[PDB]
Amino acid sequence: NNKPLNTLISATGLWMSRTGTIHKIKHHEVSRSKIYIEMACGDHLVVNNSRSSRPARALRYHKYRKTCKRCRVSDEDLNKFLTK
RNA sequence: GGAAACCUGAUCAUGUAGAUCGAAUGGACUCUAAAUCCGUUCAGCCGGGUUAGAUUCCCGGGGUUUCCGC
Ligand SMILES: [Zn+2]
Repeated sequence: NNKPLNTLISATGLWMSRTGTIHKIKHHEVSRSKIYIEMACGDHLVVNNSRSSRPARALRYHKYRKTCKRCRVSDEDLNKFLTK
């Protein structure tokens, strides 16, 4: 709740993209105001460590459109995302 | 010094999962090419409020533009 994006990812261990797709985070590291994230499916992204970004809002949702196939998100992980 | 408008890839929009463009990446296709297409990924400048719920509304900071100032 109004927390930086690194806190939300570090808590859930998951990510939700602009399309509502859930990915499992394999690695993430902070540097200055930036975050470098590697998903289990292989994607690499670099985002701002903001309290107001779309990913920060999306992690604060209790909805999702689909899960990443290659990330193999478990029903347990999905449940832990739905029940923050 | 003060006032108003806007906000960081671009343009626009916006209290109830923003959109279009652009870029990165994989694939299809192709001649291991071009063109074309598809999948995946990328946002709210910062800090507090209000709210069931905030990029959106309020206050403050910062930046830009414009206007009014000894
Ligand atoms: Zn994934």
